[PDB]
Amino acid sequence: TGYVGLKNQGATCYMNSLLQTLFFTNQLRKAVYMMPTEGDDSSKSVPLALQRVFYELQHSDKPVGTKKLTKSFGWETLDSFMQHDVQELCRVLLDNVENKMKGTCVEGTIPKLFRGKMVSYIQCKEVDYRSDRREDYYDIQLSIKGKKNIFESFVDYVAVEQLDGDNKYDAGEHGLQEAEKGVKFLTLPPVLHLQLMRFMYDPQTDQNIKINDRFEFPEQLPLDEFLQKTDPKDPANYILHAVLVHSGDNHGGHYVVYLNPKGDGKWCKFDDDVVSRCTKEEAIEHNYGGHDDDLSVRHCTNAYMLVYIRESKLSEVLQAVTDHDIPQQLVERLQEEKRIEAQKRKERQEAHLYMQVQIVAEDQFCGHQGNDMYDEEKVKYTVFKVLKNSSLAEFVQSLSQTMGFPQDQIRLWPMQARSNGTKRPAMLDNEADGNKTMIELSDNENPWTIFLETVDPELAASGATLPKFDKDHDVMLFLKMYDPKTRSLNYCGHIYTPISCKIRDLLPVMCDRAGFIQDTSLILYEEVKPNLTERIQDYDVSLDKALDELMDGDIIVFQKDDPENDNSELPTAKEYFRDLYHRVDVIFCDKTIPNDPGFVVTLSNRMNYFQVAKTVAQRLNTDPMLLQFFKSQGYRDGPGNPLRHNYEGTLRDLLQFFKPRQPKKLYYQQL
Repeated sequence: TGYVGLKNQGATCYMNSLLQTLFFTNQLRKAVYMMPTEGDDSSKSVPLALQRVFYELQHSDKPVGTKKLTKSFGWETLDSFMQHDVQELCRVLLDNVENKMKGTCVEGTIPKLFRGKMVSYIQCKEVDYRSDRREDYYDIQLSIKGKKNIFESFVDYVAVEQLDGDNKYDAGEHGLQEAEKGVKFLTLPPVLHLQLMRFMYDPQTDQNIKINDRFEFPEQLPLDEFLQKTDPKDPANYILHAVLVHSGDNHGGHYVVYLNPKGDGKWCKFDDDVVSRCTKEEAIEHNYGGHDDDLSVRHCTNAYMLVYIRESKLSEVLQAVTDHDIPQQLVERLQEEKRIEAQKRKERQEAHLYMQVQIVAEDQFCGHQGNDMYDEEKVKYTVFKVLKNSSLAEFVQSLSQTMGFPQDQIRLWPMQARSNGTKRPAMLDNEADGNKTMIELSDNENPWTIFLETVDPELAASGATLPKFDKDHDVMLFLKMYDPKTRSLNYCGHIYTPISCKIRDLLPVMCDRAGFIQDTSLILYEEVKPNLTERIQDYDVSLDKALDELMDGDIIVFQKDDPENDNSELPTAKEYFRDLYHRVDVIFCDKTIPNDPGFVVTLSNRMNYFQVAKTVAQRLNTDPMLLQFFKSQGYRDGPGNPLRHNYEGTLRDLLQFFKPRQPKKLYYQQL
């Protein structure tokens, strides 16, 4: 189209429609370029922000962005726009530029184009005391309700008011005299910003409604019959320039603008990033209004602001803007702003197409007391920066030197989370998926966690190569030894074993692992998932029969079969996993106390309101009845509605809002 558009409106609203209107106000644009803002802030200067947008709108072929602009004047809030409107934003920018041009060569450019002279008068009936109050104006507000065209609404604006019915002019010494209060014009500015009162408020309630009445406006607007005195050789004939339009309603809509940029009759629809040619009827007669289907919504389209230019001052306002009209100080600065921005994006494109893989060693598995191999928050990984679509062989090659281990004495066991929420080491061969990308091997997982099996250096130096693993008939299992006396879990490494191998044949290995005698009576459990720890019934059966759904990364927890186990808190390993599942440290902070540190209490997830309150009251040396707990929401972090004392559910239900990653915390208060 030649003219470039502005990037998509994101509750920007009318700002774009207004920017284009000001941008194609050529005489204004030239003054914008001639502003000393080479020493201002790069992200807090409104005039430079405009100079950026105007420059891009003139040279760029890509949809011009307005990020920088919204940050410069605190309207970056996603709702702080309908609080104001076009006439206000236009006053914000222009009075910010006018303020920033006082002293420059283009001093007072804004009043020359937009400012006109207006006189409000008050003439008494009996006495002859007038009130010639003279004011300037940049924007003219017009009435819509009951109006058919501009010619009517303009008369309504200059209509003579009467003051009767207990409403009388406070003359002072003459008391309350009945007078008039109409408005008259002295001069009409070259550029007329006429906002239309279509968003009148609705009392009551609430609070603003849009008037879709059919209001007309001409392409040629003679206004020489509205001044105090006519002016020959300079009639007030105005030509339509900009038509700002809205589709929808007050509480939600879409903004576009029909512009006549060189004022030649060639109109263009500036719908955001899509600039297109359009007819004159499509820009004028189609924007009068009339349709009022609340159901239909978009589209019920009509204009809310118009811009006219004086026919005599038409050639000067829409003056040709050459590229030489922009100071090199301004140019070179914006060029470097983008050179830094373009370089940054290149880095961010490299922030993409990259995945980091976390390597965990088996030394982390040692000493773990929770479920599974390791505690997610306590584990220390070895992170690597990997190409997203790098081959599997390239990763292994890079891992060999960075770890100081041979490329043959290591095996990579990927960590895949199972269906029942247990992240266990999966299997993946080196030569099988060698020519495959990492992002498809991880299956769109980033970051990716992989367990690294390394040969024990105590044997490697002596001479020991890492054994071969047959994916078809071999399975890798992990072992854990439980000591009831200490009530703790002791890690016993892992072992490769045939699938057809009986549990019985694996028993001498377990005894030697934990430092026991051969033919020692043991009790074996399978750690399936937390709080589930099924016991192996028969020992003289294969691995495929004993463990349900036999896979690589399965855990077998064993313990010494001894009558002394009964003489302890946690006899079996199954009971141990029940505590770890039921026990939970709850933080109880007082509601009335600001920033209360609180106190932790060890409870069970199967405690009802009674058992919970009884324990907390015991912790606080008081009667439970004097405690009022509150239903919580972790994310909102604020105590919701108070908790009744006849609550049937348990503590588990009250903590469903809290992720396991977060410390549980309930709120209370004293009665």
